[PDB]
Amino acid sequence: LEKFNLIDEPWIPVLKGGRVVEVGIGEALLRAHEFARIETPSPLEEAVLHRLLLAVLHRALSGPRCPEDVLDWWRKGGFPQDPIRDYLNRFRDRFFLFHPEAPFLQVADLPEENPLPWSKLLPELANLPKATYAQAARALLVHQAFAPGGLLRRYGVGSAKDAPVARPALFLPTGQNLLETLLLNLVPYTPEDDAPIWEVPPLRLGDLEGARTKWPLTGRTRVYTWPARGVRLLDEGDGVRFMGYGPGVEPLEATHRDPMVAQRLDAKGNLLVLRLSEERSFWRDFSAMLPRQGGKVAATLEHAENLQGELEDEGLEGRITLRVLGQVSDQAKVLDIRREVYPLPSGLLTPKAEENLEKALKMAEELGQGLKHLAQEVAKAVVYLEELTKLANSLPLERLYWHALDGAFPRFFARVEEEASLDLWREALRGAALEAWKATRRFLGTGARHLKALAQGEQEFGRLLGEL
Repeated sequence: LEKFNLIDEPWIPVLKGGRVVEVGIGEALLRAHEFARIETPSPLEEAVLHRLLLAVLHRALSGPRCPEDVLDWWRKGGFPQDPIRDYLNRFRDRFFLFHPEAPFLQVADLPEENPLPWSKLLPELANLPKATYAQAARALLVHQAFAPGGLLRRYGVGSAKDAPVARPALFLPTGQNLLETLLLNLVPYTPEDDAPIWEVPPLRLGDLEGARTKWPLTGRTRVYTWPARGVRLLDEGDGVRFMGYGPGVEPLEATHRDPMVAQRLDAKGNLLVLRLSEERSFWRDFSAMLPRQGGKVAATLEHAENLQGELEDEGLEGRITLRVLGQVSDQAKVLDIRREVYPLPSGLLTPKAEENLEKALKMAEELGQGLKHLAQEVAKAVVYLEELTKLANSLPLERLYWHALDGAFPRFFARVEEEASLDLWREALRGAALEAWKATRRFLGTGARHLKALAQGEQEFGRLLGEL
């Protein structure tokens, strides 16, 4: 009845001594330094597991109030243990996956009748097995953070809203062990006016039907642990197949921006979240998220960058990277789920580095626009408005330019501080363009009808390279 406490049971997959083991929240926190990282094939799982741990840390430590505190914990090789133990002991009865009164992130009195398969908790890209408790716990957490809005038609609610991070790309700086990673994401915090889901009374069906409960979407840990859907996992005895399901605390608009989320301006000066895109390389938005461009850097990245500087002034230099986690989405559809890894350059947020990044990205965009135009002129020379489309799209020119730069970007990015770095980039731009046009020649060189386009294109491509 009372079963499977997330503080003590193995459900969090972490890499330890080269193998994947599963731990509970207590061990993950108190012994963070022992694990290389949270290790899962799912980038959504990785994102939410860190956000849950961070929620717990922020509340248990009532901070960190200052970056200096994070540095201390870095130096000591661990978090304060007693505050964490005390907090976990106080809220332990709220961390049972199954519970007659307060099951974790669930609604105790959702009816068991006419349930949905637990598979609904999982992303559907573009019979039914029994989940273990650990897998149901993880699927629950993912669903509460990433469920896209859409049709619901249950308990008086026609359609549900987006869970809090359904859309944006999440910035997760990463260190050499789980302790470092948590520290790199522990942005200075004060507890006032915030509370995670387990610090407030359990939700009941009567509060959720017709969407009666509406909360402003604010408060760091309230947002990290947002109850986006009503869920009640049903215990088969040693696993889960089905769940009660309904709304949904309604998100009300607020000024709060999630620490892992970055923003940019659109052409009209509206602020939009950075978002993973189906075909557009993500790093292409890295200069637009900068304030100098009207954008906003993710707080985790601002904090990690600052921490990285302070560790440098102490000779405590460590190996720090940037993971980007999120969904590629389209309304109620989840097209894809992605994990991206980038270096996290030491001086990234200085004026010179920012200046270099701005230029590097601008060159790459101008050339890519020249290439796109070239591809359009080739297609037209060859050839109904449907015919052109397939043709230009089928040409390997733009795809290969950008694909080549995806490989070149990390090398440049790691050196964004150095003046020399633009030159490396220009070299990479040249090779990317040359490599991509070579491949288009190869394509154009096989048909007699392709030859006019080819002669014209080679000349235009010559123009483009010159200006570089």
